[PDB]
Amino acid sequence: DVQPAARGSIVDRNNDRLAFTIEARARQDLRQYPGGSLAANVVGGIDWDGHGLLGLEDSLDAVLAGTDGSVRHKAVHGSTVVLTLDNDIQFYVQQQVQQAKNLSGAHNVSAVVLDAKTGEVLAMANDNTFDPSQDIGRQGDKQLGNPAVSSPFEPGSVNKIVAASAVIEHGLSSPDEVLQVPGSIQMGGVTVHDAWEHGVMPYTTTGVFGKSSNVGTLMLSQRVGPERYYDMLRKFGLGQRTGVGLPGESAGLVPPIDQWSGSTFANLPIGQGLSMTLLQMTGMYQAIANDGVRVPPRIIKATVAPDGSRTEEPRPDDIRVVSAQTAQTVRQMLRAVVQRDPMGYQQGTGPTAGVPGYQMAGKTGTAQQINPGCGCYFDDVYWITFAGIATADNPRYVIGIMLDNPARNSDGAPGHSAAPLFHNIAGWLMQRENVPLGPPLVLQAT
Ligand SMILES: [Co+2]
Ligand SMILES: [Co+2]
Ligand code: NA
Repeated sequence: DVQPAARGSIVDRNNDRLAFTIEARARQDLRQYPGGSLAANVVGGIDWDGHGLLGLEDSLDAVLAGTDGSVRHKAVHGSTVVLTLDNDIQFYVQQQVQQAKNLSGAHNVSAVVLDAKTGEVLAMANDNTFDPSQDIGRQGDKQLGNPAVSSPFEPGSVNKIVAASAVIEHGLSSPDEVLQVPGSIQMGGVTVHDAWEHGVMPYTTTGVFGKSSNVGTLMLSQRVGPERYYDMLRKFGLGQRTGVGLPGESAGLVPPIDQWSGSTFANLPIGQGLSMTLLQMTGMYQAIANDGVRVPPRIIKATVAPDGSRTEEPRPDDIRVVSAQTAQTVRQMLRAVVQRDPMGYQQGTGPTAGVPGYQMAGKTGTAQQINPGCGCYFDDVYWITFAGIATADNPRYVIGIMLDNPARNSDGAPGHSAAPLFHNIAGWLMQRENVPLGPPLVLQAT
């Protein structure tokens, strides 16, 4: 005689159930997904035999399924898995991601919300998420996986956090240094232009990152040098799996410095020639949010044994990327990206991401995609990103967004920006916790 182990549940950080089993009959255990598609990218689905088919149902199947007993060997019932997700935040973010996808016309949209201090994954969502309460064979038109961890992209100008962090950390510039930024330069044998044409502009270091000057980024990166720049790429976790605890995580791709060509250093600081996942991208800004200490993100908070005893997941080791002073200085600078100016001069690239009364800080991203037919960049196909911190003066949440080639803003207005989706999510996070509420920053001197 077999005594079957009962499958454990999957719950969010507050024990709100995402997946649980009810007993029924044809002896038939039926998996329940009360939220339908809610976080199904993470949770996954069940197979005909009641074991996991994909997602965490599959990757944690041994934990969740337990071991059948016999009569004597006692049945070891499945343990319950406690995720770091907050279902309230997941539900709002997942809805907003879907409508940002409909409104922008992007091929796909994804977003990640991390706790600023611990790096725990509070929300991880993509558009078009499948429904694990329905048979997977009817859902070829749905997203069955978890692109936020599986599908890397070239960061483009969201990668400029690395250059900014390195020039401040090594004492090579300051936010208010007045620079002289030509409209193009030749570097490493190639020519780099700014996304707008201009003669020599007196951007401050703040303005180089606030206006996203490719040329200004590269001039500053020349002060850093290849070795210190590459070292900082690695400290930020790029090119390495985070170990978040989800199946199918990609490591991204960073060319090691001993394989660089003459043009590599002219490309990497502006986010071309390397790739990262949305989670890695968001993890970078968490380092700066956490006063320079990167905590690799985790989605498994704890497991609860059948006797009800809870064991917390072990916290990952810290990585000191920059000093606390550097991190605080970088957060303040990135406030310029969301700064509005009717006269244009002191406006960053993402003013719609700002939330009045809060010190929102972040960075817009644009990156050309690669044309499969030529092995060369598309002229007009982009990954659009936004990464930000709520808030600069008191980091609580880190939010990362990617839009795959939108035709409009995330809210449907003309343009291509992901900044309004950050506005919606960050502002909602502030209001729902009743977070309580200087002079304008100088991006462009005389
Ligand atoms: Co356009
Ligand atoms: Co608003
Ligand atoms: Na990477």
